[PDB]
Amino acid sequence: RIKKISIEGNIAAGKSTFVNILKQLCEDWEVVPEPVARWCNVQSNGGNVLQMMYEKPERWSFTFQTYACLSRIRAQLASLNGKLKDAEKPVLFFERSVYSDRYIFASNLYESECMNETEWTIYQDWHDWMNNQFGQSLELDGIIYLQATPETCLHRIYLRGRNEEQGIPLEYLEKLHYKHESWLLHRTLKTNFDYLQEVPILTLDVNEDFKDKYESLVEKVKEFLSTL
Amino acid sequence: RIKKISIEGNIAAGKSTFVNILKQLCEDWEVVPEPVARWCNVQSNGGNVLQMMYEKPERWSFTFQTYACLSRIRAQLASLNGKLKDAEKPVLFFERSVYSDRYIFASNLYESECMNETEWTIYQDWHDWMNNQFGQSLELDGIIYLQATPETCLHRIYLRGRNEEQGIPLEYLEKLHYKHESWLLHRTLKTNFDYLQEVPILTLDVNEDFKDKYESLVEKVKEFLSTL
Ligand SMILES: O=c1ccn([C@@H]2O[C@H](COP(=O)(O)OP(=O)(O)O)[C@@H](O)[C@H]2O)c(=O)[nH]1
Ligand SMILES: O=c1ccn([C@@H]2O[C@H](COP(=O)(O)OP(=O)(O)O)[C@@H](O)[C@H]2O)c(=O)[nH]1
Ligand SMILES: Nc1ncnc2c1ncn2[C@H]1C[C@H](O)[C@@H](COP(=O)(O)O)O1
Ligand SMILES: Nc1ncnc2c1ncn2[C@H]1C[C@H](O)[C@@H](COP(=O)(O)O)O1
Ligand SMILES: [Mg+2]
Ligand SMILES: [Mg+2]
Repeated sequence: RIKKISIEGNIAAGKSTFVNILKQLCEDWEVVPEPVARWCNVQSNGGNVLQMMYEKPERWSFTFQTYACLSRIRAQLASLNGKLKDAEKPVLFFERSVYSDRYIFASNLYESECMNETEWTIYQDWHDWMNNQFGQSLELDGIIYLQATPETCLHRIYLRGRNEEQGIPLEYLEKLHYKHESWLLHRTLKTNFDYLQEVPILTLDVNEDFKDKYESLVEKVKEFLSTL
Repeated sequence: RIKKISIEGNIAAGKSTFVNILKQLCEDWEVVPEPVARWCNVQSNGGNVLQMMYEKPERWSFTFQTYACLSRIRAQLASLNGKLKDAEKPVLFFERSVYSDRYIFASNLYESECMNETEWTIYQDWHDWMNNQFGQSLELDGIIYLQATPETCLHRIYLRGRNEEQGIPLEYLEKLHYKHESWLLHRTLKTNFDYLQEVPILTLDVNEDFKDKYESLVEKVKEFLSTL
């Protein structure tokens, strides 16, 4: 029914900022923000599991990573039943997908030895079965990679200001950067979701500053969306 | 269209042993064993998360408890599509239910301070949403409580021999015992699944030794099943 485009990018790269500009350029375009809000206040003041991961990764990576992906699957499946389901030409933009959760972050945490074998095995096993029960619904129809130097991201991470991610070193932002390049740019990163190989991928260089000048980016999106 | 009976009990109380006797008393009765096998070898050589929980509970309780319940939901939903779905009067016996996972074990681990607030909150939140997406399918039609002194269980735990659970002290078996008594016997334990209040519950005293003498128990089950 509804066309589901995913907005991939690094940390503080600028998805939200970007999609918010898109969101108000048509009432047939609804966004599904990353449930970061709830990751910072686990509830049904509760605990801030995002911070726990940052403070002691070798201990909370699993928990966080699991919770983070679930919360997303829900949030997205949820939006699929919004009043958007009625309009003529609907488009639902996702702030990051279950794919980048597992293949970019979880994956990298594992490689960073922050998830023992068992944790990574369980994580994958779960992640697989998860997208096999609600897969159909969330399959993407396109992906928009907001590319940006890990330097820029490190900078924007500071401009944003979330106190949890203020300790993030460039090394980290870098490792995640390559993970994106490898998957969405060079397409050398293999997943376990065959259909992802035949998915359109628009790559925009958001290193500049689209707060003001963004006319360009926008046109390339209308462009890209037509071809779907 | 299949009647789902749950066989509740303590550790090494005798569900398996018992249900195996039931299993071969009619070809319209299929069992769904606890996926313990896989808990002892994640991705079937891997890791043994059951043991991890026992060695360092304050660290692996969450992971284990989460995995254990998921693995069950799958295992059970899976069996609901077996060739049993065809026979005339079908009955599917579950070795423990998602209810006892959360309300007996997870719950007790939390109270034993083996799950910090955050872990317990996330665990519940997840568990709730889980039985709200696949609830319908797994609702029980009856429960059979195999009652037995924590002493007997401690003994049978030794007869069985799983090296992971050889360190279990009576105190533990005891705590879990009361949790069962409170829920299935005195019914004073409140859950978050309204329908469980109106569920038939047969209680059998398996403290003796049904390996041989079990004619009795069996009749009480045929009896109980008729009333459903
Ligand atoms: O051209 C730009 C684009 C973004 N930002 C900053 O990017 C931050 C938001 O980063 P964001 O949360 O959008 O990263 P995301 O959550 O989308 O991945 C905002 O505070 C903006 O100040 C900026 O200063 N100039
Ligand atoms: O009357 C009995 C019933 C059972 N068992 C022992 O119980 C063990 C199995 O315990 P079980 O695995 O059935 O506990 P469950 O997994 O059903 O909760 C077997 O090795 C039997 O030797 C026994 O000795 N006498
Ligand atoms: N999948 C996953 N695993 C681990 N940590 C994550 C994940 N997604 C987001 N985050 C965390 C890490 C960053 O501090 C922040 C980025 O939010 P963002 O909107 O992406 O800039 O949230
Ligand atoms: N829900 C749950 N939480 C934690 N540990 C569990 C759970 N279920 C089984 N087990 C473990 C604990 C015992 O050593 C054994 C009991 O298997 P059994 O067939 O139950 O006698 O398996
Ligand atoms: Mg955001
Ligand atoms: Mg058993």
